Order: sequence, then C-alpha cells, then structure tokens
Amino acid sequence: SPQNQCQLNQLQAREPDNRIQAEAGQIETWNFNQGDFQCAGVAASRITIQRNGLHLPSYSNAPQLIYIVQGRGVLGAVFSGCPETFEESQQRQLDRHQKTRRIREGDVVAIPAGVAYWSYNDGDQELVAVNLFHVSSDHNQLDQNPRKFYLAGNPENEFNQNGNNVFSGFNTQLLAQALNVNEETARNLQGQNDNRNQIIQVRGNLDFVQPPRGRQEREHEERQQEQLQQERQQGLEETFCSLRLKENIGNPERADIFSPRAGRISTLNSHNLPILRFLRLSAERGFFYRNGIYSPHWNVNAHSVVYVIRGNARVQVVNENGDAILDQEVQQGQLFIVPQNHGVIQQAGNQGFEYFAFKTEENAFINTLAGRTSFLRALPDEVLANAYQISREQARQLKYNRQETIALSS
Amino acid sequence: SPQNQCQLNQLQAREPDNRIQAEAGQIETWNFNQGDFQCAGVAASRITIQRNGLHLPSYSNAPQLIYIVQGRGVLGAVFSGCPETFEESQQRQLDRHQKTRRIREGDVVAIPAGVAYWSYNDGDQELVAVNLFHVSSDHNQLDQNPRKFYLAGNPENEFNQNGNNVFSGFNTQLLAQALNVNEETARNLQGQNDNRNQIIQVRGNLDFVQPPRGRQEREHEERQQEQLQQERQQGLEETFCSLRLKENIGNPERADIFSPRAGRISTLNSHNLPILRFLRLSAERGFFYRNGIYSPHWNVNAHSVVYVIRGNARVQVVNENGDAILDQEVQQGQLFIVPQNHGVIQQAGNQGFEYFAFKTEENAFINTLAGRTSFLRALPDEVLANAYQISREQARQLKYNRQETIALSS
Amino acid sequence: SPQNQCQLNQLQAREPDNRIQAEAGQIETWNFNQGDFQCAGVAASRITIQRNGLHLPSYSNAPQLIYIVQGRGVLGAVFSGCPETFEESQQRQLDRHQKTRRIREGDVVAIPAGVAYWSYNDGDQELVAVNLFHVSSDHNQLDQNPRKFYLAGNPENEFNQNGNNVFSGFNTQLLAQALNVNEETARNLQGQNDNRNQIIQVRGNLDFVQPPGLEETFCSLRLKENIGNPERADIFSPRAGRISTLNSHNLPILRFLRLSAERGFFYRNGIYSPHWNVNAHSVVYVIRGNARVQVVNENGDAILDQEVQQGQLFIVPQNHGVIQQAGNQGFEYFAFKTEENAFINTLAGRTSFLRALPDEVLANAYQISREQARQLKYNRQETIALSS
Amino acid sequence: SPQNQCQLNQLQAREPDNRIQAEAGQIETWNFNQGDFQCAGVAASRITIQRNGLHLPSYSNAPQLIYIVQGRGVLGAVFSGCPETFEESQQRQLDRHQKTRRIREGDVVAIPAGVAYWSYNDGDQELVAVNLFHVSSDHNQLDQNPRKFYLAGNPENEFNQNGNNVFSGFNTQLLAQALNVNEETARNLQGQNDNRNQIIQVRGNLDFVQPPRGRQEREHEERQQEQLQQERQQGLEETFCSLRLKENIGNPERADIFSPRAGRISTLNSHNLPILRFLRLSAERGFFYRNGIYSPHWNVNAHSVVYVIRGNARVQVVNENGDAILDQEVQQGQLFIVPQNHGVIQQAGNQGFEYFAFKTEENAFINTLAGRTSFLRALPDEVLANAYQISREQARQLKYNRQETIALSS
Amino acid sequence: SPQNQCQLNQLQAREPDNRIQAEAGQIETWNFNQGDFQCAGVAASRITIQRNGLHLPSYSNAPQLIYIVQGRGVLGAVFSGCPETFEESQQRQLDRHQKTRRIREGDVVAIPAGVAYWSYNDGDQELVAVNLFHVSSDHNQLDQNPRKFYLAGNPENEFNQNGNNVFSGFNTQLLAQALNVNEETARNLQGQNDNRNQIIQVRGNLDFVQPPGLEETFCSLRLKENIGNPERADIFSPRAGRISTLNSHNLPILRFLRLSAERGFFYRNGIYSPHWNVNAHSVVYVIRGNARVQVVNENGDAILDQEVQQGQLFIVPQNHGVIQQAGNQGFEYFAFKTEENAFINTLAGRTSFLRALPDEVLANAYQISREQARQLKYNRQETIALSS
Ligand SMILES: [Ca+2]
Ligand SMILES: [Ca+2]
Ligand SMILES: [Ca+2]
Ligand SMILES: [Ca+2]
Ligand SMILES: [Ca+2]
Ligand code: NA
Ligand code: NA
Ligand code: NA
Ligand code: NA
Ligand code: NA
Ligand code: NA
Ligand code: NA
Repeated sequence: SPQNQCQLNQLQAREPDNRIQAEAGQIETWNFNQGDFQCAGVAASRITIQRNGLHLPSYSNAPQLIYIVQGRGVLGAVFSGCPETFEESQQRQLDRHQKTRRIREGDVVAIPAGVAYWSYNDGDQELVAVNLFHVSSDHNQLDQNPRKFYLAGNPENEFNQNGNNVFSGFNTQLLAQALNVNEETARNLQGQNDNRNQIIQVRGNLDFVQPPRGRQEREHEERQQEQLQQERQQGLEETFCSLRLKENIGNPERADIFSPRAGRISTLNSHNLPILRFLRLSAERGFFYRNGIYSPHWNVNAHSVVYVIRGNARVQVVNENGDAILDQEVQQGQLFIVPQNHGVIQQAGNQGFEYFAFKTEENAFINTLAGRTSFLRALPDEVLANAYQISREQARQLKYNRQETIALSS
Repeated sequence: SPQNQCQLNQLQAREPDNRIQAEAGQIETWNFNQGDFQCAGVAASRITIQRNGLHLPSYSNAPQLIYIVQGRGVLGAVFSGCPETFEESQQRQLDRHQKTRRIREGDVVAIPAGVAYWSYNDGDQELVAVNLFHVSSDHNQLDQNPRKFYLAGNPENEFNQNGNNVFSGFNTQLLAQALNVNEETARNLQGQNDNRNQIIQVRGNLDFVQPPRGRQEREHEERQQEQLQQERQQGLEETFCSLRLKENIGNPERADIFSPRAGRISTLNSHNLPILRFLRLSAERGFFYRNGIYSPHWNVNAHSVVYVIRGNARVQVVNENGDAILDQEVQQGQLFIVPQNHGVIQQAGNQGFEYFAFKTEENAFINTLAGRTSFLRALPDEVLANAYQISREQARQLKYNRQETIALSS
Repeated sequence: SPQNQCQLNQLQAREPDNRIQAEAGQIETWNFNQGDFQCAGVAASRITIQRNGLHLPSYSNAPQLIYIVQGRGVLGAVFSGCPETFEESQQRQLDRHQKTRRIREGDVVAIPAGVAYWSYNDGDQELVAVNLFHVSSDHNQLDQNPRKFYLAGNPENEFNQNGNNVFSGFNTQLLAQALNVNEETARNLQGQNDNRNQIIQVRGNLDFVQPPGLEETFCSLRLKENIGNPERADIFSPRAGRISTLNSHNLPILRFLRLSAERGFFYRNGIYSPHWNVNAHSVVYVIRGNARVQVVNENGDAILDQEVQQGQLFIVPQNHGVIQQAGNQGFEYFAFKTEENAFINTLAGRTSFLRALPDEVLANAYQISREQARQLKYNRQETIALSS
Repeated sequence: SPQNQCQLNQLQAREPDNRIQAEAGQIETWNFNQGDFQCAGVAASRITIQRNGLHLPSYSNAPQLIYIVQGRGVLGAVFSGCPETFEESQQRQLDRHQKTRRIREGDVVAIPAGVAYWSYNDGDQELVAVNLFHVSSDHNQLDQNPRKFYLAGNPENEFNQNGNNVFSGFNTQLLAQALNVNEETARNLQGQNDNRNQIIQVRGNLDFVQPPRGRQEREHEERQQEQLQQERQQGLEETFCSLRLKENIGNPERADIFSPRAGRISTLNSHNLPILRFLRLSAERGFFYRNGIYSPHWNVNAHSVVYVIRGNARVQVVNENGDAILDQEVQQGQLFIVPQNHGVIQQAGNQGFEYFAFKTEENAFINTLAGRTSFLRALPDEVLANAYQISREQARQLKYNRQETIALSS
Repeated sequence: SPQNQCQLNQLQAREPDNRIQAEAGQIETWNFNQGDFQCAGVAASRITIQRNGLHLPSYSNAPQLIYIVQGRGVLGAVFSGCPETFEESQQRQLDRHQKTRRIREGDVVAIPAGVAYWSYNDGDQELVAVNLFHVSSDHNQLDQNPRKFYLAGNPENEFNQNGNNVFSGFNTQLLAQALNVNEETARNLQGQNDNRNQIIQVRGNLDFVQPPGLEETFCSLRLKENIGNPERADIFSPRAGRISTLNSHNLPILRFLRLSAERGFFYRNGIYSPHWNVNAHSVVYVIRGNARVQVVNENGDAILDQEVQQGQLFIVPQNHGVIQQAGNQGFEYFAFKTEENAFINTLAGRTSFLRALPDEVLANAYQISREQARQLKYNRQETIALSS
C-alpha cells in the first residue's frame, strides 16, 4: 500500500537482478518494484563501459548521483541554451561542443532530471559507475517509475520489466524538415537499424576538443591511487553554464571524520557541491578498517541507500518496534536501504568495509548513540540513571567510555 | 494506479467534456479524471461571460493561471486584511473596495489558492477565458479534486464531472448575528432563491470606483489590435497588497523568440511575474506562421498543457520508448497535454497556429533537438558520428543546417 | 562632509543644470554633487531623442531606472552570453540580434549596472526620458561618480559639472586582430572621425528584426513595467488622484537592483497625505502641473517649501515629513526610491500613524479632548490621495 | 579619518555625558561623536520614565535594540498600513488601536528604522531602558548621526551635541486641511505650546484597550524576579502585522550557557527572534558570578557594545598589535566597545557582573581562546608545541586543563 | 579622496614592495595604500614557506582567497564550536583536532573574516601562495586596513607599512587562570622570547592525525577548489588558451563571501577577448609568462598599458574595458574578483556585445556598411580565448 509503503517486514541486501549486454559494455539494474526501493523512492543501476566504449546520450525523469566505482572517463553533460565553449581554434569545418568533464574512481556526479549526458571510457580498464535515481524527487513530475529517454541508438530499455529513441517517434520527413537535413540522415537519428544497444564501440580514439591532462595532475591522480591501495593494506558561460557537477568523495585525504584504526567518512552536501541545494540530495563515502564500527545512529532527515564497494560488514537496521528488520553480512556489489529514522549499527569484517551512501534529503545528517557526540552525552546523568535503571557511575560510562565520534575502533 | 499514473498509451487533443449554462454566460470543463489530466496534476475549464456578465465571487483549493482569449473586462481579487484603496472621495454612504484590474485579450492572470475573485465583462464582445488549475500544487492540501468555493449565488458544481455557497451552510441566525444585520439579509447571502447560476446578468452598467481609461491609453490598446489582427492576415497598501497578478503575453511586441517567416514565442515565469516564484507555475504563448515548426524538444522540468487558440498543427508527442502517444492535427478550442520529458514536434497548418501553454513548474524550460541551441550542437562532432553512424560531414549538417533557434521556418 | 552629508539646510526643486547637444537629441544632467543628490546617493539626467535618433550603446557603473516621459521607441538591452533570438528566417547575410523592447510614455525600465543598452525613436514626437542612477548602490564598486561608458561614437561626457569610447583606448592593431577584421574597420569602432555625439541621426528608417533553456529564463527577464497608465493605479480616489507603486512585488529584477518607483497624478487641489519615507529617499520628478511641497527634518524645520513646477526635480530624504498639495491644474510626478519595497507612513487618513494610537495617548500627547482625538483619527476617510 | 576610524589608541568605558529633563522622566546620552562609538557605528541613550510617564511617539533613522534595565511598562509600535486589532467592543466612536506590548525587566525590543513607537510606565518603580542605535546600519541611508523624529510634543533634541515635532514644520492651514480638522486642533499637533519635553505625565490612569494580566502570567513574572534576586546573593493581521518584537533575554532559566559557579550567557539572534534577520543585529545578556571569567575570545563577525547592568569586571581588549587598548574595571551604568576581532578577557569582581551586549551583525559569534570549544583545542598537539615552543604534555594542558566552555569559574 | 577614489589617472603592474624575512619562510606585500588597491578594496601579500615551515595561526578582518602558485602542504582552518573529528583511536593524551586539508599548486582556498588558520609545508619545494584580502568586504566592520591577528609567535606584522600576538595583551595570570594552566605555560602563548617571526621551523617531522549532525554539515564545509588543473577548464580553445572561473556555482562558501576567481593559461600570442567586468574588479596576479595589457576608462584613455611580467600584480577596475595578448612564452594568471558570480561582457567573439545588436544599429553607430557590420559580428568565431 503506497499509504503504508514503509512498514517493512524484512530487508535484504541485494545484487542486481537483470543485465543488458551492449556492443561495448553492460547495464545491471536492481529491481525498483521491491518494497524497500519504493520506501526509499530510489532506483539503481550499475553500468560497465569497456575500453573505447561510448554510453549514448540520454536523460531521465529522476535526478541522479552517479558514483564512479572504477576507471577513468569523460562525461558528457548538456546545458540547454549554453554556448559551446570547447572549440577548435580558427587559427562549419571545426569541432565545437559544450564543456567536457573528467571522471575517475571516487567521483560522484550530479545529473539533474531532464539533463542529457553521454560518457566515454578513454582509459585502459573498465569504467564502472553506480547510478542512483531519486524517483521520489519533486523534480520528477511523472510517476514512480524511473525512465531513461535515449537520444541516439536503439537501446534495450533498462527499466521496462522502427526505433527506441525519442527521434524515432517523429515523422521522418518532419524531422528532416526541422533539421534541414536529407531524409536519410534523419533516418540515421531514428536508429531503426542500430544493433549495438546503449553502449557502443568507438573505432580508433574518439577525438573532441579536450584540454591536456597533467602531468602534475597525473602526479596528483597517481598519488591518490597508491594511497588508497596502501589503505586497503591496513557572461552566462562563466556562471550558470559552468556549474560544478562532480566532487571526488573517495580520496582518503578528503575525510571529514577519521580515526586511524577505525575508518574515514566523507560527506557530500550543499556545503560542498552547490547543485545539491537544487537537487536536495546528499552522499557519503566511508572506508571502515578491520573491525571498525560505524557508531550506531539514526538518519534524522533522510533515507540512506548503501552500495558496498568492497569488503563486508555486519549490519542491523531497527524499526520503531525494536525489531532488526535487516540483520546480515552485507557484501561487495550489494545494495541495502537504511530507512529514515530507523537505527543502524555496522561492523566491518577483517578486510574492511567501503560503501557509498546516497541520501534522500539536502544536508542529510545522523544522530549517533555512542561516541563523543552522542545522544546519551546530551542527557543529564540522572535522566540516564533513571531512564535505564542504572548507577550514576554506569551512566557516566555510557557517556564517556567511547572517546571517538562516529568511526569507532574496536 | 498512482504508481504508474503517467504510463499513458494514447493521448488526445480535445475540447471540453462539459458545459454549464448560467444566466449570463457558460462554464465548460474538461474532465480532470482523464489519464493525462491526472498525470499532469492539472484541471482546465473555459469561461464565456456575455456583455454585462458578472462571474460571482469564488476561490479554489488550487492555484490557477487564467489566460484571456478574447474581450475585455474587470477582475477583482481580494487579499485578506489589505485595506480598500479604491474609494469615493469624501470631497458609510460612499463606495470603497480593493483594487480592480482591467483584463483583456492576451493577459495571463495568476490567482493563488484560497484567494477569492470575481470578474465582469464591461466590453463589447463576449469575454472568454481559459482557467488552468494546478491541482497537484503543494498549495492544495485537500485532494486531487478541483473545488470551487462560491461565496455568492447558488451555482452548479463544475467539477462534479437549500443553497450551494459557503454562506448557505451557516446557521442563518448566527450568520445574521455575526454580520450584525437582519435575517432577510443573511438569507440573501445564502442564495436559496437565486436561480441565475454563477455568472449573473447585471442591470444597466455596474458602477464601482474605477480609474479612467484614458485616453491617451485607449490608443495603445488600439495600436496593439490593428497589430494582433494584421499578422493573422498578412505601508502594506504599497507593497504586499499591490502585487502584480497579471501580465500580457499575447502582445506581438512581447515576444522572447521571433523569426518573421516562422513565428513568435513568449515565455512567462518568475523572472517576469514575481508571484510565480510563490505559485511555481510558468506559461507560454506562441503564434506560428504558415508551416512554421516549433523545434522538436523536451520539457526539462514541467508538463505543458496546451490550449489551441487558433489555427492548427500537426503534433507528435513521443514517450521513453520512442512511441508517439499523440499524433494528431490539433484544432482551435482543443487542449492537449505534453508530459514532462516526452519529445514533442509541432508544425503549423496553412493558417498558422496559436496556443497558450500552462507549465507546472517555476521557470519551466525545454531542450531542443534542432537548431542553434539544440542538444546536437552541444556534442562533439565524433560523438554524433559514432552515435548515429554517419560521416563527420553529415554530423556538421545536423549541427548547422538549421540556423534558427526555436521557431523554425518551413 | 560624509559623516554629515544629510544635514541639509535648504532644498530646492529645479530643472537640470547642464545640457549637452548631439546630432539627433540632447542630454540634460542635474549636477550630482549638489548636497541633496549626494545625500540620496542618486544622479539624474533627462534625454530627448528626436524622430529617427539613435542613442548610442553605453553602460553605467550605477543601476538605473528610466522613466519615459513622452513618445515611443525601442530599447535594446544586452545580456552577455545570451543567444540572439530575434533572427531573420533562413532560405552570415541574415540580421540576428537580442530581444528588442518597445518603450512608450509611462514605461519604467530597469537597467542593471554594467549592462549596455541603446535606444531609438521610431515615433513621430520627440522621445523624452529621465534616467535615475543609484550611485550609492552596492552594485557600484567604483566611487560616487556616475560614469557612462560608451561603446560607439565620440560622446561628450554628460557627467562633468579622438575618441572617447572604450574601443578607442585599445591598440588599433590588437583590436583588429581580436575582432579578426581590418584596421580600417577597427578605427571606425574607435570613432575619431565621429562628430555626432552620443545621439546620432539615422537616415531613412532603422530596420532590425521586429515583431509586427536560458533563452526562456534568465535571458528574457522583464526590464519594464508601464506605471503611467491610469488603470494601473494601486490607490485611487476620483476627486483626489491616483498613485501607482513599483517594487519587487511587481517587477522581479527590482529584488536584485534594490530600487522602487512611484507614479502619481493628483487632481485639482488634491493632497498627497502628509507622510514620511520609512526606508528610502524619494527623488521626485515633476512631469506636469505643480504642487506646494514642504519637506520637514528632525528639528521640525521645513527644509523645502516651494511651488514645484513641470520639469523640476527635488529630493525627499529618508524619514523627513512631506506634504504636497496640487495646484489648480493638478500634479503629475515620477518618484525614484532608493530601497527595495520602499514604503511610507502617513500622518493623515485611514492608514495614518494617528489611527494606530489609543485615544488617550492622542489626548495626552497633544493635550486635546478625547473628542478632538477622535476627529484627528476619523475626519479624513480616505487613505493616501486626499481630496481638497 | 573614516578610512582609519578603527585604529583606536585607548578605549575607556564611559558613563552618559548629557541629561535632558522632562515633565515625567529623563533621557541621558553618551556622545556618539567619540572614536569608539564611531568605529562600532552605534549611538546610545538611557531613558527613565517615572510612574504614569508617557514617552511621546517618535522614530529614528537607525534600527535599535532597547534593553529594559528595570521596571514594567507598555510599548506601542506602529506598523504602517496594519489594521487596529485592539478594539472596544461594539456590544462608532469607541477606542481602537494597534496591538500593545507588555515590557519588563529583561526584555529586548527591536525597533526597525523609520518605525514609530511610544511607551508608557504603568508600574510603580521607574522604567529604565537602554537604547542602542545601529547608526551604520544599511537601513540608515541618511548619515552617521543618529536622529529622533518626534510626532508629538516639543522635545529637546537628544542628538545635536516654529514648534519642533514633524507636524510643526507643515503649513498649519494645509495640515488642518489634510486632516479635516479645525485649525486650532492642528496647532495642538504642532506643539509650540508644549512645555513638557519628550516624557509627559499622564494624569489618572491611561486607559486603552489592554488585555488583562491574570491569573498566572503574574506568578510566572513573580518567580522570574525572585530567581534573579536569589542569584545576586549566591489575513495580514495574523502574519506581517503581528510580528514579534521582544524577547526576555534577562531571566536565569533562559540561559544558553550555564556553569553554576561561573555564570550564564543568553544569546539572541535570528534563530530566536525572526526580525533580527531583517535588522542584522544580535544581542547577548550575561550574568557572571563572583570571580567568574568570560573565556578570552574574539568576536568573529561583529562589534560588541557592552552595557554594565550591575557589579563590575576587570576587562582587557587587545588589538592586532598585542596592545590592550582597554584595560580597566568597568562599572555599573558604563558602556564599552569591543571592536570586531579584538581579543577580550573579562573577570567578574566580588559581586558579580551583569551586562547586556549589542552585536552589530546577524547571528553574531565568538571564537574562544580557552575551554572545551577553544581554538587551541582544534590545533594538533604538535602544532601547539611548535607554535608555543612547549612540551607535548604542556600542549595537552592548554587544551584540556580548562573543562568548561565560555563561562569559566575561578 | 574616498568620494573620488576610483578616478585613477595612471596604473602599473608590479612585484611586491616589502619583504619580511622569517625563520622558515618569508611574506612579501604590495602596499595596500596605493591609488588602485584602494579603489579595488583589496590588499595582496605573497607568502613563501620553506621546507618543514609552519605559518603560525592568524585571522584577518578581511575575507581572503589564497592561490597556491607552487608546492604541496596542509592547511588547518578552525571552526568555532565544531568538534575535533580527526582523532587517534583508543586501545586523554591522544592527539585530536579539527579536519586538516591538503593544499597543492592550483588550489584556491577561501578563508572567511575572523577565521583562524595555519599552513604547513610538508613538501619538497617551497610552498608559494598569493593571499588576496577583500578589505572593502561587508564582512570587515573595522576599517580599510587589512589586519592580521596572530595567535602565536612574535610576528613582525606584515600590514604596518611582551610581544605582539593577541594573547600577549592579556594579563598573564588572568590568562593562566582562564587556561587553568601554570603562569610559565601562559607566558609562552604570549611569545615574548619568540625570535622566529610568523613562519617557524619544525623540528622533525610534524605529526598529526592525518588520512593516508553538525560535524557532517556546517563543520565539514568546503574551502578549496583546484582551479589550475587543465582538465578543469570552462572555456578552451587549443590554439588560444583555457580559462577556469570560480564562484558560487562551484564553491558554496563564495555565496557567503561574495567573492569570485579565475585562472587562465593563454598559449603563445593568444588574446583574452576585449571585455569589461560587469559586476566586480579583478586583481590579476601573473603566474608565468607575459602579456600586453591595456585597461581603458570611461573617457577612452588606457590607464594601464604595459607588458606585465611573471610575479607582477595589476588591477582592472569594475566596468573598465580590457584587452590582453599573451607573449611568446604565453601567459598564466590568477584573477581575484570582488563580487559573487563575477562576469564579463566581451567586445569580440561569439558572445560579444556586437553580436547582440541589429546589423543596422552597428552600421549607423560606427558609420560602416551593413557588410562590414556582419564582419565585426562574425569574423571572430571563438568566445573568450582568441587564437592569433
Ligand atoms: Ca565539474
Ligand atoms: Ca496587476
Ligand atoms: Ca520587458
Ligand atoms: Ca512581541
Ligand atoms: Ca575542503
Ligand atoms: Na509518422
Ligand atoms: Na442550521
Ligand atoms: Na596604443
Ligand atoms: Na508655514
Ligand atoms: Na571533551
Ligand atoms: Na597586565
Ligand atoms: Na555561430
């Protein structure tokens, strides 16, 4: 019942449950029709893009946050009415297009609803992204189904239980009139005989106007990478048109919370990425070390939808009745929901625990139940003592025994 | 189902499903229980006020924009606890009331939810208005049904798909006491012997305190109409209480986009009319010339509910599957819905095409697939080549062969 | 003295102090370092553009409201980075440019600091406007001098008690490179051989493309409202007059600019109720008629007492009492107010400070009977425009 | 030099330096033309109103905060264009007026610039207020002089170091004409007869429409006062028109910081009083106990203008060169300036120290230099040790030796 | 003359004026009392921290932007009342502190007024930073003088063109009793025997907890963006140059601070299109290379005309026209802009002023043919960075 849609019996962490193959990669999707995805108002897909693969332009009815789990690419984003400021020099035969952005492992990229983007893998390894759609966004005025509207190709649509793109539904002769192009060129837009699906293979290098990398930025990128592996060991053009879409939230040095034997938390919200103001979304990226505990806590103003990047943790999620509706090891490649206000305790296993959480409110925050910053610490000893039937000595141990804030070292 | 209220498979442009007669005009409604009205979160109705017709005071649970299709009249909106600032001179037995607004062809007027207003046709021809209600506005805390609360008369519901007005439900003695007036008066409020419905005939002229034309001003409104008709052929009183409710969007000089052999579009949003920031609606008014093409596009952030004022167009609306869920010659007096993110193409008939669109978001905008501001121009040459399997030479014709922006000449 | 720039001793209403001539009209400025203009942080000028005159493109360090006093024309404001959406149809050799606006008598037009505009009189009668610059705007980061930077021609600078446009201080060759055009053309931009000043004569008629994402939002904001129209009044008494106000609740860009404006027409002997400006200075321009005006300071001293006439400007500083009575032909003015949502408090009328006080506080305050106190409240049954 | 007006050599606390006497009270003013008041852009006056005294209505070019240092009264502020909602029951010349506000010891009252108000003492003790004017407010577009514009009486100008209220400068015949009142009633407005100055003695009790006190608001204010005595031993009408103007910041229970042997601090800003957002002003009221210390601290975003209510303190204020530019005991009835960013330490003497601070920015805040939320405590131990040439143990003492936040005990 | 302070007759770009040698680094300063800095409302210092150098904690009354020109380092900024979230683990005399931030060449960092910070060079090369202070910021309620309030050391204050730190002005035993520490500890805070100045030498091996509700919102806000990184470009043309622009659409805190920046790299002979700053001043620091710069006022006079050089600073006042051509080795600069979301209007290229006007208004304005007009419009087919 949409009315009681969050009265959830059990919760499971789940792997994607359908794959779509394309000439140059794959898309896996977790079914959005499940009870817990509908509570959270989220849909999710994971995409892999092989070397020299091109994810075709599309836009969706839901805003999204895309976490780059692996690789290096280019994106791709189109701002309706902004001039093309990436242009070949005259000193029309020349290439020009709007700004193009480097993505890499650790980035989160915000794509507003109705904004079209493409991506390209120009790196050696596969580029893997998780795509989280806020279907419950007020920015989505359609319905609770995620949609992807494709602008090119003939895709197999990843959300649907003479052509498949938006051009393909226009009269071809009208469409050629509007473009001022021959009828055959317009048939090419309609992709009625394109067999490559949504991610296509580019022969030779894709050339576009692209500013150089590094080598000092290469230096910076390379240092980031070895630091993560060492850690797994223990007018208009200037303003609106060039807004920031992405932030690297997986850099170790970018921690907001950090205890060397416990873990790191990096948080992303309007105080970091201005567009999150508009989107009304937050994100978090943690790396808990061996046996690290994520201090138990509740989400005050959001749902948290957690993707396990690496490692495993044991996890309990408790509802208003004290029942642990989720209780399990959660493992790499899975997805689980911590509903708003439910409490949640997480302990890393022996290889650690990395996750990316997508939070369904602007400036999402938690309240902890343990640590230097806990609820228990805000109560008068005697309200503690009376509340729990305990000595004033014990009540002060509750308050001060854990001397860490959110990442608790065991 | 609410969860798929926007998975529409067919769509129609049509005229109103019902018609109500009253002493001095008529009210035609579209059924708001249609698939597409429910997906958009809108209700529409069309009002005809004859010479000396007074549409009785009412308010709605839903914000509306009223577009005036023909004629000239007076609108009186009432703002709670603002003082009367239109008053008969002392140099009570004198008339005084709130500011009266002159309405005419081309005006959009914004009425917030819960704000009572009345209108009157003091001009020559019939006064015709289209009313669009944002029923799924968050200003409407009731439910998905448009409601008209009448404060005078005994009307016929609209909106239905002794005494009917809000006074009529009060105990007649209490009300008379409350007003400090006799019972025959308080019963006259309750309107049980009123038989005229909601648009009543006024005897001789209605006299209220009204600023002169004048005249002087008479002439600019003339110079406009030999114009509108040629292209068809060849303290608190000063601030909150004086807010602008209206803007003329039908005037040819008001165009934001204009190509002489193609047509004109005028946009109305919160950078034009301040109260749209609060109501969260936009509007548009276009006039396409013979065979002009409204560039294929999608609505980024709103549905667009389109009222055809004159002429006709071939309209295709395309969903996420590439299927064209509307494909039709739209005519005068019909209304269709363009859902958010769906592709739309429109070519005017031989008599051009005139519409008013109501858009269900603040600062509603579109992205084009053809012209100088199109998504195609924003992509690198090779992403178009690779994407559509075409030559670089065909790529540049897709970018550059259409030199106009949104109103396209055939 | 800055810390006392508003300890003013005697105000007057006066016509402009200077006058500049050009080929196809004239610019009349008031002197901005009068004590009263310095106190308001305002500068004012009056432009008249003859049939077929083109006022050349320029921008200012200060935001302005322009009020159109008479005539009808066209205004071209330019916003950087916005596309051209007025374009000749195809089938480059085609004319293409930004949205063009009609101006006419009664229009108030908002021009932000740094935003270039030109205008052109394609009417019959002379086009007359008063330009009000808010020199002490937060948008002006230079200093308390109004500046006009011209982008075409060789103007005489209006703001002063081979050539002189911004192109002309650039290296002629550099500019020609930059524009990728020949030195010949680049020199025409610099305007050394130009003698027409800032308002030039167009031969034959000026033809531009004219109606008989961003493009729809930022790029097409409203710059104007017609405030002069009789039906537009917010306050109206038939024997007294009409006042129309313009602030952020009417024109969105006034939120950014932080200005308001007012337009009034008082009839024969009508009284603009005594009041004070709560949050702004009011700089008033007399369009027609005349009024007796007294402006009163914190000492009770009338620092202006004068019949004000057609063509004169005077300043009502913030918080000073003001009373105005129209003469026998009535009284028409435009007031420019230096705050967003400028408002007043009245001393007489349905909305007055006096009706707000309890009867006994009036009795005590003014040493009058309870009955005299109730006359002070209730004898004037109108709000702001009072009938003689 | 206004370019250098904050290069102060030698701050002193000072007592008022002019008194003005009136039929029913006095007004004392600190001269605004001295170095420190100019730096801060604040002017100050203190006003005493005897039993049944009426402070005549006035308004000022500067916003103000008024702290009620003693007594009980009534304040009427007038909101231009708001209707009179305090009215004699009809069950047409009866008493009606805008709402009336109780003021008492402890209240702060925000008065926007250009807004007129009057006060009346209806209690037994003298009513004493301190009035702090933000001359250098953006709301003041005149100049750096405070002004008071009186609407009644023939006041002596408290601010310049043929009646003379605002009415007295209008032609009397014109004035009587605007009001529709005989010419001798208009002369009474102009007050050239009035001998009483700005505070006048009402004869008999002043009657107005005033809601009762009882039965239990009385015993709340009772309890408030005995608790401070103990401490010293050990439509529109509903919204805009009825905005809140005062907060009681002076009672003990209202503390935001509180150490029982050190002191209490109560803070007042936009999070407490909504109008402070518009005014862009904050206040603080502290009571420090015997020998209590106010951790050294700098004001981050405001100047602080301090009025000593009672007791005394030793005080140092240190500029960017290390020189204490105020060093003295500051005493009851004095005023001192702590400019923005200057460091400041205060210790209460043997009787305590009570102050009201007026802060010239919205949401004003400090950074402490000692205690649980100090600067030193955010620095890494080793940066402490290197910065101060000290041991790791010493640095840990610096951080953790003081275990209170703002109000430190001896 | 504050009333007339932007009436600048002449301008120069120059290296710093003064020098303050310290133990482990130096701070150089351009003199904030010059005609043109007073106009912009900014003060500029350049600081170089040698290896293992620690710049001691200070705060200013002015908000600032710091551009890292070279090197690698850590910055600790302190947030009043935010918990210490970088803590050593248990199993207190464990280290514990507030978020520390890596800084590196091309990083811009925003330090609000009255916010205390320290920097430390833990890298190989010298850390080199330009500091721009917005003195005319509204956040500065003191006066038009940049102040530095040191919280440690006996600094030789860089802006004055028992020691001197804020602690050194309190009463030593009062201080000590507040701290609850001994009086000999407290006398160290006061830094009377500190010989080192404001950049001191470590001593190891500086060690801190470093990654190899409120804490997650306000307290973890973002202070820096890397604007020097080539892949960050917003405008890019391969033969001309790239430009990166920083404002509230990228860094949230700039909305509060009302500041913007820009980092450009012009390749050889590249032209920064002639333009004006619409809403701000830019203060330009030359990072490398050289350029022919001309800055033009409203009279049409180039008040700067110079080949600016590595390490020089110059000012382009609000609304003043500006053209720049990179030299033979090209041109890299950082620009500090004195308004939120600062922008320009170009005079050449696809988004120029000239493209916005009808062909015929250009023809008439400049007295050229309709076809020379189109040439001005369309001959340069780039936006901001122009190839030559
Ligand atoms: Ca980005
Ligand atoms: Ca209106
Ligand atoms: Ca307009
Ligand atoms: Ca109150
Ligand atoms: Ca940061
Ligand atoms: Na078809
Ligand atoms: Na009944
Ligand atoms: Na030259
Ligand atoms: Na007189
Ligand atoms: Na602690
Ligand atoms: Na001492
Ligand atoms: Na072009």
